[PDB]
Amino acid sequence: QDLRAFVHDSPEETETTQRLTKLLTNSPIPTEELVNNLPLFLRRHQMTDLLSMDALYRQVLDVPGVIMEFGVRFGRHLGTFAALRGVYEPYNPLRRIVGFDTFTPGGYPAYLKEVLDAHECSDFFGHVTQRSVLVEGDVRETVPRYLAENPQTVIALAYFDLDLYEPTKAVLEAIRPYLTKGSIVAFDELDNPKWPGENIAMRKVLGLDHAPLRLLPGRPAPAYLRWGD
Amino acid sequence: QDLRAFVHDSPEETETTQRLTKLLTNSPIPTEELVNNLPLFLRRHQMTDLLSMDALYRQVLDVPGVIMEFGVRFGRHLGTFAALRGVYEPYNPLRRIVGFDTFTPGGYPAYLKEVLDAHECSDFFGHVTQRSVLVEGDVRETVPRYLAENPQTVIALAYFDLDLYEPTKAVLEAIRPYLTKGSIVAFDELDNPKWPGENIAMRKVLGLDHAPLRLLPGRPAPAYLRWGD
Amino acid sequence: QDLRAFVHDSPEETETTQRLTKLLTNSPIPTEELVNNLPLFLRRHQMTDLLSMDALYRQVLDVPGVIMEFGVRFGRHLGTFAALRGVYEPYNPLRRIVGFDTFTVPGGYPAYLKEVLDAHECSDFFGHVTQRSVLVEGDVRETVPRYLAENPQTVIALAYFDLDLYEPTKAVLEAIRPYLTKGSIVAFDELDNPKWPGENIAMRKVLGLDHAPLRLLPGRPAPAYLRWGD
Amino acid sequence: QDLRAFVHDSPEETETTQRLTKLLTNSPIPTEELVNNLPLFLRRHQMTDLLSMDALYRQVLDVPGVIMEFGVRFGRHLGTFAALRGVYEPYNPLRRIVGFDTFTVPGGYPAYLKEVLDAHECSDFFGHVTQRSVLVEGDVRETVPRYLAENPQTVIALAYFDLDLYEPTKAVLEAIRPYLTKGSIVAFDELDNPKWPGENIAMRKVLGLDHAPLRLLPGRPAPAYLRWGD
Amino acid sequence: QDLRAFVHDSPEETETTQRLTKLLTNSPIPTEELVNNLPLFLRRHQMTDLLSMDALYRQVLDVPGVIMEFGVRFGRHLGTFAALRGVYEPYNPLRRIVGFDTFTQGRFAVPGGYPAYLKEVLDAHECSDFFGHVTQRSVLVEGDVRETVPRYLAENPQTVIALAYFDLDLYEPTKAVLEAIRPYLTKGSIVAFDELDNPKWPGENIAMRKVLGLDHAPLRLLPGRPAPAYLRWGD
Amino acid sequence: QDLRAFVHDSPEETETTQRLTKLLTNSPIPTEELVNNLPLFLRRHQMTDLLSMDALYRQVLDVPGVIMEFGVRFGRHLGTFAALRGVYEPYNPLRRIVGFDTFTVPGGYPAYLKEVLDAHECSDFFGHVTQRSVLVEGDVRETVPRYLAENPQTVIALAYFDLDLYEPTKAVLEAIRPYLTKGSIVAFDELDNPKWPGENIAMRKVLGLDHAPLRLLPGRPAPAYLRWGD
Amino acid sequence: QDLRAFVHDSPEETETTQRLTKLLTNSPIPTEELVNNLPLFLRRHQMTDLLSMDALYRQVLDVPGVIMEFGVRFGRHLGTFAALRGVYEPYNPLRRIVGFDTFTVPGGYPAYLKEVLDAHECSDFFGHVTQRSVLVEGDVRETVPRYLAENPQTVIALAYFDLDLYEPTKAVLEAIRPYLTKGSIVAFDELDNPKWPGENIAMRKVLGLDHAPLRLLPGRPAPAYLRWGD
Repeated sequence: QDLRAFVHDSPEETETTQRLTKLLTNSPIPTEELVNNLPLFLRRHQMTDLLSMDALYRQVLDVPGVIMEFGVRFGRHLGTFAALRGVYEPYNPLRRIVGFDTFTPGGYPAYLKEVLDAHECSDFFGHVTQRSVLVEGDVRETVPRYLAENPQTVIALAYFDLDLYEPTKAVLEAIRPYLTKGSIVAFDELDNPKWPGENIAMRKVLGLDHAPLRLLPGRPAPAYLRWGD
Repeated sequence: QDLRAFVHDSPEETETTQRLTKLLTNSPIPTEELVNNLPLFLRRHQMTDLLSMDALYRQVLDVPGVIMEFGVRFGRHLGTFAALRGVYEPYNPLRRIVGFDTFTPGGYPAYLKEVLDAHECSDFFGHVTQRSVLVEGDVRETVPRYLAENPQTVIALAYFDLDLYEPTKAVLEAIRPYLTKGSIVAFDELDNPKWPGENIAMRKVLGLDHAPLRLLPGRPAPAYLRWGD
Repeated sequence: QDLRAFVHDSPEETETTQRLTKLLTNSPIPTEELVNNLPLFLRRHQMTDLLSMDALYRQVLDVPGVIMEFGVRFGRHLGTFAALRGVYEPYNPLRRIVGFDTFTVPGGYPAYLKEVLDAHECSDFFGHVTQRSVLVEGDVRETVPRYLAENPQTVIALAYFDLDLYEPTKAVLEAIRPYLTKGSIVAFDELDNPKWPGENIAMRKVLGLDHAPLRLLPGRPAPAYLRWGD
Repeated sequence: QDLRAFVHDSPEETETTQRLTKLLTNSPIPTEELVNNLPLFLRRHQMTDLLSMDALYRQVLDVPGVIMEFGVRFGRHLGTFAALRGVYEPYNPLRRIVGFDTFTVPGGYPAYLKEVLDAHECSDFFGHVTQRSVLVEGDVRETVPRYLAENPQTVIALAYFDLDLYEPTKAVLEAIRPYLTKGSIVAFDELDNPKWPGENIAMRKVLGLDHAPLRLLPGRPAPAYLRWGD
Repeated sequence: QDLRAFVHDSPEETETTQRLTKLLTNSPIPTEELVNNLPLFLRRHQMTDLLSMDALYRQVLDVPGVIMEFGVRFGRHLGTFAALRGVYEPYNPLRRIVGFDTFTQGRFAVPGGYPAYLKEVLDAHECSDFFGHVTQRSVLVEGDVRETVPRYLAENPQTVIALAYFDLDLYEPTKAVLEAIRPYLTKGSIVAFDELDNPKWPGENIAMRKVLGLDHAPLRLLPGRPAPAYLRWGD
Repeated sequence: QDLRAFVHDSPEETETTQRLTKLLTNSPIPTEELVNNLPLFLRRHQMTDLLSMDALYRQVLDVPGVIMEFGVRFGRHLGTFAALRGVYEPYNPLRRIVGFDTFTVPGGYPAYLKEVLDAHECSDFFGHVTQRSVLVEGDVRETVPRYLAENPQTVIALAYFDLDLYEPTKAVLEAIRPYLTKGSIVAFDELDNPKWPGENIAMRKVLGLDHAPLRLLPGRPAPAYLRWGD
Repeated sequence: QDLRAFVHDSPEETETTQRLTKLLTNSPIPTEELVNNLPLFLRRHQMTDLLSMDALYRQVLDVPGVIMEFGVRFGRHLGTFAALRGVYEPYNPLRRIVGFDTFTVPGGYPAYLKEVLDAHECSDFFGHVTQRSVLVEGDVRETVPRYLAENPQTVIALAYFDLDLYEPTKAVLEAIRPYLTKGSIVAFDELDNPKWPGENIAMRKVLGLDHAPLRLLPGRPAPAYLRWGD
């Protein structure tokens, strides 16, 4: 197997990343102004991800329910969604953001919860708790349990970043009764040769023509569908 | 004069900013992954600014010419534009980004140029130089000089953050022959009680009904117009 | 359980509400002019409810039939619908407004609410036609089927659910279904609210959440509403 | 039963109607010019009905077939359709207008109504083609199936139901179905009216209220109409 | 059989083709500049084919997956797709281009056969792609599609097919490939045919009617052009 | 001056160009089939120019008149226009293509280019009409006014500027203006290019950059084009 | 001068025309059915002209006034307009068709052409109103101003120019201008044709080519037409 046939960073993309890291860590900007200048260090590749999450969020502003991410890494998308919920939905305390991951750095979920709490403390409904929830464990156990604990659930946006067949299949099967027509289901690596399990699960549970799978033009991921279309 | 009648941060907005600063500077994320997770620390207020710059940029993707910012602070908008030019215009080496400021930390323009060079080194046209330019000095001298040196100039997007009457007036007068119908002219504080000089200049040079001034809904700034409309 | 995870008023929202109450009841406006100035006392949160009911009504102006609310509280929505019917439908005497509740509020509250609705109706263009507002007291599991049996002409243009609980919500969904047309609106006051999961459980039991497209009016957590047949 | 809960004329609507009757029948307008000034005497309520029939007709200008009215009263809609066919379709001799009624009106009323329709048709571009207006006298349960058997070329573009009762509405809905296309309009004069529930009972029996989207013309309680196949 | 009832070149079309060939190979343009002036030699008929492929590509820019061509001739469409992928998708390394064919100077046989030359062509486009460091973004598969297409899909379970272009002529291969690709299409994928309604090659139509039916989805032309005939899956 | 601030080819773009040149000229494709496979050798950068010329042409299909190019290099755009005219306009013998250049390329290059254009034209539906392609050799400051004086029927649908310099660009803009209609396209190959500022200086002198809306095809630095009168 | 640079028929177009002439004049179709089968003999080129006139007429169906043709040849367009007026406007007796020509055609040709137009009009819905088709014989420089003086009610909805020459085109453009409204169509048969530059010279003299947007119907070299006021 030729590893070069998998997506990987060019030398220039690596150079850009390393330079921006160094300029962030050794910045003459006053430390208390760094979080007012983060776009200085946000290169094309990561800007694109932010714009894509914005695009998905904007498609469910007229859909009830919660946002769920299955596979969260360090929380990039969860921070994005917390900020965007401020931009678009000051008066919606029911738009819960739920992140599922095994999380295996230690004690990282506690840090990430501190980050999400910091966004939430200036929300208009910051007095309502449990608007951001991190669920630690294997999704084959935690997603059914979360849903059993939350029979009020409607899912407006479901973001899949699980990579593997068995967990992707189990979660697709579990979330289906909580979707409405217009709910968005999005995949981080549906058609990526490195991680074929997501496609295999999609074909097993639903079929690739169950609904129209779409790209945001110019961007290889995410692939996303509108339920019922 | 009651200073509370000017826009200022709420205690919660300050708390969010301070918390996110601390979580950025004391982060368990591996240092070389911070620039892959900047949305964790990008609160609503600053996300909104990014989305607004994206919106303005998207309105000039079918307009020739350069992007100019008059008054640049630490360069937040210049970094944003450098990344967005990657997202939208890999094959446009003529979309120069020009920032004008007195810049008065010392040697800061050199740092900011290092930042912009770091984005540019993975651009498709990264071999073409002078696609990002910082012009140091008073805009009443530097903007006419830049234009005299660049008679090829068309201005697609002009962003005003000068605050004061005399420099805003001088730059509006200087850039006018380089605009086309469809060029965007945007103001950071047109209708803000703290900085009335921008409005006074706009009314002197053009008139507030010269073209339709618009907001992005929900956002008090920028105010922007499409030339010729 | 943490009660802070349920929606509740901020201290600032409570303060606004208490202040506006005091200014309404201690007003230098002449008594006979208060009802010409009620927006002085209509705060954001309640203004939003009004605009939402107007948006739902405007979606059924080309749909025949009646408006039903299942769970009416003090009658806020029924008064809204009575005024909007005047705004949009002076010539439609068949747009009946039917409110169902146990009314368990002061005793004799239904008679007061009926007097309020009659006061709107006496200046309607069709104010001489009776029974254009109906309050039905009792358990919706009996009263909604009984109302429909008594009214076989029924078509339902707008059905608004504020019943909270599984059994009543399930029984009413099942009963109203033969009286909906494609384009009828079915709306829910607390479909996705952790405090009252029975509404969702009943919707998933009877129809399923993807039976039709559930929507929000952007920026507002409720109502959630669907257009039948879409 | 409270008869004021059925739609009925206000005193003012009665006054307008009686005054306009007097002014029509005692007019200083020369006799031969009265039929050039009928809008003087066409009040809101009746103008609304005319505008509604025009709206329904305009929706079937690109649909083949005939117009049928089941229950015709004195013929108001048939005259309306005869004139509108002149406005919109001078070159379409296949747009037959067929009215079905028992005519149980003065005696010999159908012959009068036929004289009226012939008077419109004698200035039609295709006035030399006969049987473009047909009055079919009898119980629709017998006459509509017989008409369709005699006319196997039939396509129905617009079907207007004003039969009031369950058994005839059901029988005619069942008989006309094979002659509709997608886009044909089916319209009801009293689908949701408390006075005449049989029309609704029949619609629910034969098709279901959500078989197709039932619509109003906004602001008007009737007709309720659907586009076949939507 | 009257062979004039099959589509063939007019004398004037032949004349144009022969003249432009002469002017291409005997040109005062410096040889190193010819690839900057190819439109001088690209006549209407061939320009039309290029515009048609651009129209099909533009319809799948918001559809995930790969581009496949079944029956590739000298590779005209594969080169077009490689250039167009540059135009529209610099940042999409997952848009693989896969050409299937049996592949069965001027006088010396090419070592490795025509596929070795055509791979050289596609490599030449890819070395200036923004994602030119990711390999296997263009793939040629030699052999009988009845075997090679199922094998390729078995080997590539991540596949989604955004654009499937059929130029196989015959019933049995067209039927087999239609059957194999179906689980990999989404609603909005484009399936296109080079000779669906062509008297010379009825097997393509026979296979379409057998597997799907001509009214499975709406078959369309680009107006004014007899081919391709194409459908949007699920419409 | 830093020559790196002017647009120039990356090493990878040079490599692609050289490789495709070698594969074109050492091809196992039969000689008489090369012109059926030129897209094998048409790289991104040149494909983009073709799609841009097609987009401009498609915007003048409902505009009368001719196509003019001022500065033609080896004739790339003229060949493109000749093929596109076949694609879109088999029945329009009045869509003349006029190329103006000094032709200072090998000597006798205009005769070769004319032979190329004639080869396209001999299979056009109107190939029997002559002078549908015209090459005008000389200084545009004399030749464009002379062409227009000789051709008072002229309407200009598309004017494409690739003259680089101030004086020729200014003279041609001034000359063509009476032959444009609202909707004519005026396009520039290097309006905002630091290497050739005279084009911009001339546009600002004659018309001004806001005389009409200058546009890009998104993602492409050139051409910049305006629709006259907008 | 190279006469092959003017538009002219190909050998194949001549062959089609001559063959269809023979088949029209030696047809086994019964004589009285020939005028029911004329499309058998209506080739592409002439069909295109008919479709163009239909397109221009359809653009003025919501514009008051008359149709004028300046230069009428044997009357092809006048017959086309007479038929299209039947298709689209049975109830508009004010849509006069006026043809201006010197008729310098066989002798007495205008009387023949009038018989043809009367033959269309005798089956028009308003066939009893005379002077709905008018042929005005003479030099347009005299006849058009005289016609307008005799007809101060004139509004011009569509003006079709086929005069070829500068002086008559200029004079008629100047005379008709006060009778156009915004939306009136002005159309030219040879505005950009090298054979007849005088039409363009006149347009540039009186109005300028950018006075309004000149358009083609795509794929057709003529007519070129503008919507007044755009």
